[PDB]
Order: sequence, then C-alpha cells, then structure tokens
Amino acid sequence: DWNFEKMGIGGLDKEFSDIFRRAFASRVFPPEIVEQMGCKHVKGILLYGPPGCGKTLLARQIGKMLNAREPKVVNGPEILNKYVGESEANIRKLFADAEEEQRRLGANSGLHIIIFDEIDAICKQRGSMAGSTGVHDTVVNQLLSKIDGVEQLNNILVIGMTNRPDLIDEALLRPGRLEVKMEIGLPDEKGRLQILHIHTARMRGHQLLSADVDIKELAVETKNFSGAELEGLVRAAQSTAMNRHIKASTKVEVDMEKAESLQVTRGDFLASLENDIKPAFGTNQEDYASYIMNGIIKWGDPVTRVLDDGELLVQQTKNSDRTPLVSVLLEGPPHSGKTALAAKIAEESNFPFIKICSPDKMIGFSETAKCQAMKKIFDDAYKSQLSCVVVDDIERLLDYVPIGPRFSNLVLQALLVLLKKAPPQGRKLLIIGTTSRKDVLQEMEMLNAFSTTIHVPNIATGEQLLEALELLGNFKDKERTTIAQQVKGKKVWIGIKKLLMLIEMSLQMDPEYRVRKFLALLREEGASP
Amino acid sequence: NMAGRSMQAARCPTDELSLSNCAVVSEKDYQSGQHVIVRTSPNHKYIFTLRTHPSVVPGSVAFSLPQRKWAGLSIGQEIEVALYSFDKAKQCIGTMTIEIDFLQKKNIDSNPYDTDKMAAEFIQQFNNQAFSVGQQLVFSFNDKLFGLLVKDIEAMDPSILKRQKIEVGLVVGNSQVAFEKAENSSLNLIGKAKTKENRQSIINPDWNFEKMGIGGLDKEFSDIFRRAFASRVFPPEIVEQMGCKHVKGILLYGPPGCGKTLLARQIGKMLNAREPKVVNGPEILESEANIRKLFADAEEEQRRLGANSGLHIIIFDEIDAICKHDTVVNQLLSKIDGVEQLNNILVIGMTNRPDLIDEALLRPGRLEVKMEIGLPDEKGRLQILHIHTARMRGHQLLSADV
Amino acid sequence: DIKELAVETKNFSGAELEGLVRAAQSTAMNRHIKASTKVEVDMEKAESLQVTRGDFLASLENDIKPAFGTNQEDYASYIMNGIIKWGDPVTRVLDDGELLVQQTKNSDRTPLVSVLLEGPPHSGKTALAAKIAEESNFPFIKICSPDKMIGFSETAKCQAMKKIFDDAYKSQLSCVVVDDIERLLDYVPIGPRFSNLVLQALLVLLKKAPPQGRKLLIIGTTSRKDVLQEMEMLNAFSTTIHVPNIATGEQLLEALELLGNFKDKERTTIAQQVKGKKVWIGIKKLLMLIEMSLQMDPEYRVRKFLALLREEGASP
Ligand SMILES: Nc1ncnc2c1ncn2[C@@H]1O[C@H](COP(=O)(O)OP(=O)(O)OP(=O)(O)O)[C@@H](O)[C@H]1O
Ligand SMILES: Nc1ncnc2c1ncn2[C@@H]1O[C@H](COP(=O)(O)OP(=O)(O)OP(=O)(O)O)[C@@H](O)[C@H]1O
Ligand SMILES: Nc1ncnc2c1ncn2[C@@H]1O[C@H](COP(=O)(O)OP(=O)(O)O)[C@@H](O)[C@H]1O
Ligand SMILES: Nc1ncnc2c1ncn2[C@@H]1O[C@H](COP(=O)(O)OP(=O)(O)O)[C@@H](O)[C@H]1O
Ligand SMILES: [Mg+2]
Ligand SMILES: [Mg+2]
Repeated sequence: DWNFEKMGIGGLDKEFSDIFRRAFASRVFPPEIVEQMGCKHVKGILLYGPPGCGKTLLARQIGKMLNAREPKVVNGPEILNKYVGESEANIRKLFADAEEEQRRLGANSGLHIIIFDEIDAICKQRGSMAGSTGVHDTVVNQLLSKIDGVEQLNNILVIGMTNRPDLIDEALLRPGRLEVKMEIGLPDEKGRLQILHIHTARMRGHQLLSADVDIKELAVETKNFSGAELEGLVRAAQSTAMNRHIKASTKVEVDMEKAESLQVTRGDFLASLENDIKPAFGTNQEDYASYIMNGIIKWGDPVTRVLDDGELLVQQTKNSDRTPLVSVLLEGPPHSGKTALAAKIAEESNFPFIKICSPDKMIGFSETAKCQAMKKIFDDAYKSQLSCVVVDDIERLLDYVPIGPRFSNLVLQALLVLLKKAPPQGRKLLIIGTTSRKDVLQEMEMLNAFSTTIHVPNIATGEQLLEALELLGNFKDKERTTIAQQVKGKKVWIGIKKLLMLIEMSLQMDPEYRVRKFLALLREEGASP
Repeated sequence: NMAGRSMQAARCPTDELSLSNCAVVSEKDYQSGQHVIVRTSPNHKYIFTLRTHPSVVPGSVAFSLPQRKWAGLSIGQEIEVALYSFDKAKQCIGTMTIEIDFLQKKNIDSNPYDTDKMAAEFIQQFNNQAFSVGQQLVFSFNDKLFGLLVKDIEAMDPSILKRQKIEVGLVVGNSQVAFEKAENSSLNLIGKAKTKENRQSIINPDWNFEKMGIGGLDKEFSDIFRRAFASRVFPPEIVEQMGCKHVKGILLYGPPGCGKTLLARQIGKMLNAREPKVVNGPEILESEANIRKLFADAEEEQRRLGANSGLHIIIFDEIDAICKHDTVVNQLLSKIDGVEQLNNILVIGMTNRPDLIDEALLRPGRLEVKMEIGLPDEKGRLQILHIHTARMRGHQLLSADV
Repeated sequence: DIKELAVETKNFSGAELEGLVRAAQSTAMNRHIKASTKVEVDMEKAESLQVTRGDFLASLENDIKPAFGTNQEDYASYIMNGIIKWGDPVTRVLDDGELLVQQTKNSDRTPLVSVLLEGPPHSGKTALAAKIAEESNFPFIKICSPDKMIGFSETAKCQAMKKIFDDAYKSQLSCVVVDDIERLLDYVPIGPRFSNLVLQALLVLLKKAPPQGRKLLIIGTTSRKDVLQEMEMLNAFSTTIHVPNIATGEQLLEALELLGNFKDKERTTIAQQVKGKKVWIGIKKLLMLIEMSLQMDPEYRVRKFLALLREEGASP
C-alpha cells in the first residue's frame, strides 16, 4: 500500500510498486528470518527512458525512504578522465567508505547508494559496431570486479540511469550483476493533473492563487509535455504575475500601494503557454510556417480529390486496430506544387506529434551521418500514442544524378527497412513522402513498400487557367477577355509554381504592354505534354 | 426543391445583391426569404439565404465572390440545391461574434468606428438570414467595405412568456453582435457592443530608455528583465511564501557589435548590485584552478551572509570555444548544477555561433533563456544617433544644416 | 513439488534457478509487509511465512527470462492477425511444414534439414514461418531479422550472423529462422550491387553440420527466386515450397466471410460482380483495401471497394 502521492512522485504508480517488491522487500524484514530463509540482497537496478520524466526524484526518494546515507554522484563521460591509470583510480575512490564501514561494524552497516549517470558511455563497445567510430573498453572490467567477485560487499547498491537502452553491453545484465530493469515514460492524462496538483500546493495553502483557475483545462490543453516543463510553466506564470506589480522607473524597488493581493490569474497561465515554454516531444510551429507560403487555392477537381483522400487516410490510422502503420506516396511533374499539399494534410490532422525531416537541414553531410540523423528522427516518433512524419525529395537524400547512375546504397537500404517496421505496441504512425521522379523509384523496387499512391496533375485546360487567374485576382475583365481569346486551344501545360513567377515577371512592365509580354512568355515556355 | 435539384453556379448580378450576402435566384425557381442547402460533395454542404432577381436565368444560382471563395464554388459548375427549414426554437441566434477588418488595404484608415452603429446596421441588413461559423462575407458600413468572418454563434433564449453553441443559425431582429478586429489590424473600434479581445498582452513597467543609454532594444530588455530578474527585487519573504526559485542561466547570441555587453552591464548598474567580473573564453584553453578562482568571493560572501548576499554577475565571454576542454565544462556544470551550488550566482554567456553550442547545456534547470540581438532598423539607427549626438547638442556646438 | 518445477524449466542455465528461487521467496515475503510509516516491519504475520506454489508460478511467468530458451513475446510482433483458412494452399503448406518438423526429430541419418519459402510479394511468407516454428515446441527458437541491424557494416553483420548460429549448437534441438534474405545481401537491380562476404558466409553456414548428437532446422523466406537461382544459392536448400495468391471469385467470397466485415446484402452484389471474372491480389493487400473502404458512409462502402479493386486488384 505504498503511498506515493505524499512523496512528490505522481503518475509513476505501478513502476514504483514493482521496483519495490522485486528488489527491496528483503532489506526491511528483520535479519533473523532473512537468514533462516537464506536470501541474499539485490545489488543493481537499471532505469531507461526519455529525459525529464522524474527518475532522479525516484532515486532520491527511494534512497531516503529506508533511512540510509545520502547518495553519492558520478558522471559517465567524466570518469573517462585525462587518461588511463587515473581512470581506475577515480573508480577506486568511491567504495573505500563502504568497505571501511563493513569492517568496523561488520554486517550491520547502512546502505550506501551510488547513482551513476549516462552509464552507456563508460561501458560501450556496441557503438563501434555502427558505421565508423571505435574505442577500447577497460573501465567496465574494474567496475564489474568491484560490483561482484572478491572482497564483495553486502551493504551496497548501484542504480544505473540511461537515455538509450540498446547500447548497453550484455555483460552487465546477468544475474548477480544489474538484475531489475525498468522503463519510465512520458506522463499520461492523469499524470499531468497529479503533477500540477503536487507542484502547486504551497501557494494554494497560503491563499495566493485565484479562484478563476481550473487545473483540468490546463491539464487537457498540454499534450505530450514532459515532467520538468510543467514546473517551468508554473514558474513563468508566477514570474509574470510578480512582474506586473514592480512599479519602478529609477533604481528599481517594490511598490506597497499595489502589493497586497498578489494573485496569479488564468491569463498569466495562458500568456505563458504561448510564448515561454516550448515542448520537445510535440508540435513544431516553426516548420509548417515557412512551407505553405501563399496558401491553397481551389482551381479544379484534383485539389478536392487529393484533400479528400488525405482526410480518409488520416482518419483510418486513428480508428483502426489491424493496420497500425500506413504510408502514402505523392508524385507528379516538377513545379506542380506538392511539397505544400503534404504540409497542409499533416497540419489538418491535429496529431500531437508532427515533425518534418526535409533534406534542407543537411548540407554537406556524409552517407553515415545521414543514416544517423534519420534513425534519430524516426526513433523520437516511437514515444507518442500518435505520430505523423513527412519526407521531402526522396531523390535528393539518395543523390541520384543521371550520369552514372550513382547513389548511396546505404541510405536506400536503411530507408527501405524503416518503412515496414511497426511501432512497439498500441501506437499509430503515419508516413508521407514526396517525389518528382516516379520512373527511377520503380526500378529500385521501392513502390512495393508504399501501401498506396496519389497523383497531383498540372493545369491542362484553358478554363482552369482562367479560373486560377480570376481567383488570384490580378488581371481585370478587359485583359481577361483579351487573354481569354488567344488561349483557345487545349495545349496549356504549366505548373502552378511557374505561373506565379510568370505573373510577377509580367507585372513589372508598363501598363499597356503587360498582356503581350505575358502571352509571349506563355508561348516561349512551350507545352511538351 | 424539397428533395433537391441540380443547378448551375453563376455570378452575382448586382453590387447591392453582392453586399446582401444572399444567393441570387430566379423567381421561376424559388421565392425570396427561403433558405437552401447547397451540396458540392458528400462532405461539403453550405446553407444560404435566397433573394430573387429578374436577370437570373432559370437553372442557375448566382453567388458573390466572397460566397464562392467560402464555399469553394466555381462559375459554371454543377451543384445540388435543396430547401432547408430552420428549427427556430433552437437555431435562432442570440449572440454572435464576428471578426472584422478592412476589405481593401488601399482604403485603410485610423478613424474610429462605432460598433453599436455597425451592430445595428448589421441587424438591419442581415435580419432573417442564415450564418454559419467560419463564414466569410463583405459588409458595407458608412460607404466602407469590411471583411467579416463568423467566429462563434450562440442560440437565443426563450421569450419571457416561456447558452448553446451552434454551427449554423438564423439572424433575427433581437440578435446581438460582438465585433473584434483581426490580428494586427489597424481598425479602431469604439463602443460597448465589442468583443474587445486584447486580453493576451503583458503589462510592463515604464522604463526610460533614452536616459538608460539604450535605443532600439526595448522588447529584448523587457523580456529579459521579466524572465530573469523580476524575482531578486521582491523581498525574500514573499519568495519563500510562494515557493519559487531563481533562474541561473541566460544566453545571448548575435552578430558582432550590437549591444550585448551593454544590455547586461546596464542592468548590473540598476539593481545596485556588485560590479561585474568579466572573464575571457579563448585565453583559458592549471585551468581548473583558474576556473575555481572566479567564484571564491561569491562563496565567501554566501558563507558570511547565507541567504542575504547581493547578486554576483559573471559575463563569461564566447562559449563556443570552451564548450563544444571537457574538464572545464564538467566543472562549470557542477558549480551551477548539482547538489552543491551557490544561490547568489548568475551566469551570462555570449557567442556568435548558435548552432555549434552543445545541447546538454540547454535544458530546463540549466541555461533556460535564449535571445537574439540582430542589426538595428531605421528606428534604432535614429535613436542611436540621437543618443550619441546629445553632448554636442547641449554646448551649442552643432550646425542647423545637419 | 520439485519434480514439476524441474520438468517445466528447459534450457535453464545454472544461475537462473537461484534467480527463480530468490524471486519466489521475495514475492511470498512481500505479502507480510504492512508498514507505511517509515517501513520497519509487520507483526501479526511475521509467523506463518511460507512460499506456496502460486508465487513460484507467478515468478516463472513474469520475472525470469532465460537466455537459451523460447521467447514468446517476440512472436506478438509477427503473427499479428492470426491465420485464416481461405484455400487449399494453407492446408498444404501447414502439412508439409509439420512433416518437415517431424523429420528433424525422429531421424538418425539427417541431423540437418533446411527449407525455403518463396512467392509473390504481399502473399504472407513470414506469418506462416512464424506459425510453423511456434508449433514445434522446440526449446530454442530464435528469429534473425534485418530490422535489428539498421545501419550496420559488413563485418558487424557477419559477426551477428555467426554469433546467432553459434548459440544453436549448444542446445539439444533448435529452430533458427531467417526472413527477407534479399534485404540482408543489400540487393538493388541497378548495377547489380550486393555484398559478396555475406553471401559466402551464408552459404558456408548453410552447409555446416552441428556437433554430434544434436539437431537443427533452418527456415528462410524470399521474394525473388530467380535472382537467388543465379547466385547458385538454390542448391544449398534441401526443399522449397510455393505460396500462391487469391485467384478466383469464390476464394475471395470465402475470405470476405471469414474476416466478417461486409454483410449479406452487400455480399450479394459483390458476388454478382466478382464471380464473372478472375482476380489477382495478395492476402495482405486485401485487409488494407477493406479497411480503406470501411471509413466511408454506410451507403457507399460497396462502390469504393469495387472501384479500388479495379485499379490494383484484377491487375496482373
Ligand atoms: N493546389 C494548389 N493551388 C494553389 N496554390 C497552390 C497549390 N499547391 C501549392 N500552392 C502554392 O503554390 C506554391 C507551390 O509550390 P511549391 O512550393 O510546393 O513547389 P514544389 O512543388 O515544392 O517544388 P518542387 O517539388 O519542384 O521542389 C506555394 O506557394 C503554395 O502556396
Ligand atoms: N493465412 C494467412 N496467410 C498469410 N497472412 C495472413 C493469413 N491470415 C492472416 N494473415 C495476415 O496477413 C499478413 C500477411 O503477411 P505479412 O504482413 O507478414 O506480409 P508478407 O507478404 O509476408 O511480407 P513481405 O512483403 O515482407 O514478404 C500476416 O502478417 C497476417 O497479419
Ligand atoms: N513525476 C514527477 N512529479 C513531480 N516532479 C517531477 C516529476 N518528474 C519530473 N519532475 C521534476 O523534474 C525535476 C528533476 O528532473 P530529473 O528527473 O532529474 O530529470 P532527468 O531524470 O532527465 O535527469 C524536478 O525538479 C521535478 O520537479
Ligand atoms: N543600441 C545601442 N544604443 C546605444 N549605443 C550602442 C548600441 N549598440 C552599441 N552601442 C555602442 O557600441 C559599443 C558596442 O561595444 P560592445 O557592447 O563591447 O559590443 P559587443 O558587446 O557586441 O562586443 C558600446 O560602446 C555602445 O555604447
Ligand atoms: Mg519540394
Ligand atoms: Mg516479408
């Protein structure tokens, strides 16, 4: 019946109980019955999860529960100090106290917790088994010898914490060594409510907070928020509320005339939520702001059809239980304006996680760093109950230059393995990709990995051109009629992007020459259907 | 009509009917005042109010440009039209909120507009007409054209003899209109019948920049003061009362020579704090003893006075060179972060390369403030020239030609 | 009773038994703690402490994971939607798999047996290997797949392969599975390009015999038979099987019923249309189409399905 609401930890209910029952119940019962039953004590635990989820709080709380020595601390990449020799002397200067206390007090001393950090750095040879890198391992041997072997202790306990669980050498996950291994994940809906209650109790007892505040609304308006960021918010709101009453113009100083009813108000919680804090595992509002520049204009049927199909796809991945992963490929002739439809489709979903992976942020990378960046971006998407990812120019990641041909086979072999992998469990992912060449992606056998495909056409009739011109609204009825006469003939092959450039180029001339210039430019561009 | 019939979209015949926001139809087909639902697809239906005009050819519905843009209609396309009956017991509009802005950017002005008069005119013009959330239209008031977008609609209350949100409703005589200007709009709205939605704003203490010695950096200064120093001015008793803490990190990056050092030194000479202690970055690259030498005064002062010592400011210079060596980074992080840390230390870092900076150094608890100081615009240059040419303006030593 | 627990623990190394005993004792010894105020000890049950079979079983189910033993959880990610009998080929393939399984267990002159599954893409050539392996009851059942080695180099892949095959010689029986061979060699039709080292390692491993007194079984899957026949890999596999696709109206009208989504009124029209024609569609694509069409309105779920079937389906 361990009660964790008082301690400060909220949301992490089952994990705490499990980590207590499995590896701690044998340090509370009296020594006599423990000896009679003949049981030893666990001397290792491993914790893995994303940062800012409340792990070091759990460690300190469990350490302080049993009334033991306050913990020590170390850093992983630090103990790899100046060089070797001292690398095994720094390790030595941690356990002397425990051995001395054992000898002095026998087998009745107190627990001496040791909290490592970034343990996957000091103990790593799996990283050498990836494109490039490579490094020797020696310190793990000394650490293993100290943990178990000769002169072993019965009053020690090691707790390892890591951000990546797949680069830990197997030698440390065997019985006798680190045994119990647990996962700490992002809080769910109830966790945010409990954390907000725990973090805003001091100012609700001394009668500071206002009555127009509703915790439930603030909980429901924050999605995929880590643990620490709620604290950051609740702090920034108070900062603004305190700032409002700092009446000073010279040599600062507080004002008592206004100071008295200092009350954080819902506004100070809303203004904080729009400018101050920015989640990491969440929406990105500076990525869909510079892609759909000129908006979307309905110039025919294809736009409506494409949008309807996008809506159907985005609603299938949310209300299904037999197809957790779906994908769709968009294709068309160049300058047809398809990198904007993908962003519009994604932004309309309202999924918690929406992250673009354009090739515009990787200028000069080598074939290995590309693989690394793509794997990291995809890995971040396995930590939410809903995800949408977008890939732009699937032929500038591969570097397909017609002469040769040439390309990076490694990137292709990574990409054609990622698009067929389901998330861990009960999590829904959607992948959208864009491309212009659909006759070089068929030869590589890529089209059999995409579950469907859509076609974005060009403007191919005079009526559509006239409708687009009217909707943009630049040429008036006179020029429209004039331009509506020479264009008789269904041989207008032109992309939407090119049309804006042509209009802007034409507008620069004198008022009476614009129509002739535009017609000449349209004729010179050609058709080549 | 009741079952629905196919019809051809057409253009609005007259400007007055275009401003009426009503679908213009032929007398041979429908009657004025009737409401219709127009279907363009299974998922696209829009409700309109009808008005008859002799010039409409039977077999075509005329729509204005705002209506076509809102409903995605094209002249000459085929639509379905079916008569629609409102449930006046539920769909009558009691209060609706409208975003309003100038329709034409060429006719924008700063003159006031009385939202009570515009509300009355809106009721007079659009009474007994259907309106849906998100609908776009054009409204003529005092011979001025405005773009209106429907934001929210609420149902009417029952009559005295006898607040639900609705997507589509019917405007009646006693309906109420609340108007709000668009984001960044220069429209000046006056009166009481205003939604008046400007709540999301910050009240800031009134600084005197010209005497302060800085010009063209008002917003950055205000934000930094609000986020990093507003807590060390209130008496500590209130800080303990509320249960807050003190920020411990600020990062300012920008092109060389924009006012980075000044923006911190000036604040240093405003809290009556101790004079800063500048250190250089590339020179220190025994370094650990040098790094330890810096904070000794802060440690001694904290030990002597505990939680009563004045703030100590550090203006640690370019940080990309040192932090990306590792020993210095670890020592600094231990000093600022960890079990053993001082509560009277504030670190300010400056640099030119923002991308090269490590990521671990930027996390909540660690450096938690970032700002960008760019080149000044015309206003900044004007203010800078005025401040830098004030000494000569007092002695009577400047010509009138300049 | 020690006998039952001893028999129901297979390929358990020495330490794991001590781990099991400790876990059982801990679980039985947690029910007697009732101290929620600084936790010291609970009386009134400090006596009556026992270790009953229930805790042994619970610990064996959730708390111990052997290294040289079966891994049940893995299969939850391959055999997702079960197996549905839609035609004769399913029964044929399962029967042949069962005979192969019962040849590598009651034989003295054939310690090694290898089989290859192949067929057109999207015909379900993996969720049948997983189902065949899971019914062997063999102590050691691994699965080597290319998605756990993303971004590796040649030498790393060779080491991983040699190591997985080197943990199957230490058990009295085994069944190792390899899937999507063409994605391990890094094959791409342009060129062509591939890794010679991995091919040589795979061949030499496929033609190795384990130490005396032990038996093995290898099951592989592929989607391009001809390419493999070019590299002469087809001579190292003892036998091969063919996995077909749905090609007839009735075998589609049967699958649509067994899945159980469309109803009688709609089924009648679907039959009326499909029966008078031939079809060509893999099993996997059918689920994706059926759940593509279920998202429309109730009165249009029959037309979109057919329209979709007229572009990808019936498209040889
Ligand atoms: N369907 C559409 N109707 C009207 N305007 C559109 C449409 N799609 C995109 N646009 C607009 O036109 C431009 C579309 O061009 P876009 O930026 O997508 O080029 P692109 O397709 O990315 O080029 P490429 O794929 O060759 O690199 C954008 O300004 C966008 O606002
Ligand atoms: N009798 C069945 N045969 C095949 N698949 C079935 C059967 N019953 C249900 N299924 C479902 O159909 C899926 C088809 O197999 P799967 O999804 O593994 O693709 P595949 O065609 O084998 O793969 P690949 O293209 O990599 O060769 C099975 O995973 C399972 O989800
Ligand atoms: N479940 C939680 N309840 C209350 N506070 C939490 C929780 N999780 C994280 N925090 C906050 O996070 C901070 C500690 O972060 P920490 O867990 O050390 O991050 P990391 O584990 O990534 O090092 C504390 O100030 C604490 O208030
Ligand atoms: N916005 C400004 N207003 C007034 N003076 C300025 C402004 N920006 C720069 N200056 C002047 O220019 C000089 C800039 O020097 P410094 O602050 O050391 O530049 P940096 O910090 O970018 O190296 C200062 O002496 C300051 O008086
Ligand atoms: Mg593009
Ligand atoms: Mg397969």
